[PDB]
Amino acid sequence: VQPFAWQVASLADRYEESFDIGAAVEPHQLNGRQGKVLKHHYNSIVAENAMKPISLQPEEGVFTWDGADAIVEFARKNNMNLRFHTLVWHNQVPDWFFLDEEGNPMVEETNEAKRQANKELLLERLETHIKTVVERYKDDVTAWDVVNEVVDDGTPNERGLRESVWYQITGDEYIRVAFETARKYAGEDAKLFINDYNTEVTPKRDHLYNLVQDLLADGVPIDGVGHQAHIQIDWPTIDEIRTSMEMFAGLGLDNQVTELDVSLYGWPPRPAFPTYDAIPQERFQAQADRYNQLFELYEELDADLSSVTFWGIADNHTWLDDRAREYNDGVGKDAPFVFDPNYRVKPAFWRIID
Ligand SMILES: [Mg+2]
Ligand code: NA
Repeated sequence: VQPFAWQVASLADRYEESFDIGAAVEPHQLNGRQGKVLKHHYNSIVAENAMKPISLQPEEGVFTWDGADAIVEFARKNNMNLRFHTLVWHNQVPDWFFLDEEGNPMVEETNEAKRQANKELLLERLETHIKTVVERYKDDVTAWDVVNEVVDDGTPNERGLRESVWYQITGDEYIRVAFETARKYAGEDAKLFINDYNTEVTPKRDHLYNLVQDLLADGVPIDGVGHQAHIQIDWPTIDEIRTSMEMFAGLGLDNQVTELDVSLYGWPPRPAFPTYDAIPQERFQAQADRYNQLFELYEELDADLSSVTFWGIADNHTWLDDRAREYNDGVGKDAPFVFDPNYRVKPAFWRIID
């Protein structure tokens, strides 16, 4: 039986010369056993859901700040840094954004002059949203996910841009405007990130690289790349992760690991173990080895890596469970962290604290 997280060495203290150690949180997790773990180990947090666009402006002019504010207050109370996730995404984003003045979806418009008017209207809505949120949180936020997941996994166009509703209506302009507007209101010292998953694998990595270089060439203010790092035990390789970070560092950009979890399964995540107890020890040991290697790499690259955030706290709450259940007939349990569901340490904890 392993000791509780609050009886072992602080991970934030361990990594204080190298990078922040962060966790994704929900407002209901800032008390009790999760609050205890968070205060002991982490010096950074991010909102899992409460700061996404639909969570902040669910209808036009109506802002819902309470969940977000609760997360900011916790960060402030405990001297934590704060990532803002996220100003722009194609999911968890309110429908009203993309309706024209008559109330119909902008993608349905065919008349060229009305499409141009719709584009202008959407970019204006984007600016007001960004302005309002940034004005509220600029003094608390230490890194912004300005845009999230705007690069595609395939090659639908030559630039590899995701053809979401944002792209369909504005092309790449929404990305430009998001960074320009964030810089404008948050000030020159705000750290502006483009965040994405599979930043380690081609062709996506190269599309992202090319995007960043294009935008930099046009003077668009991008300070860093967010590597979601939703990874597996054997995939991606240590070298693929290294090469990605080194590429972006080479452009003068900061790297952050933003949503790290180490799944016990492949993609798709099957076969999955039906419960936490059914998970065999080898999986935790294999995961410990993986975590060791990751964090040695992270330390090696610490001149170009400022923060490492896990997409959760302990194994009792992870979006990876939803995924497991989805490909295993409604039953499955993943275990991605260094703390187990009872907040006791796992083998991976020892292997990254040493
Ligand atoms: Mg180690
Ligand atoms: Na660093």
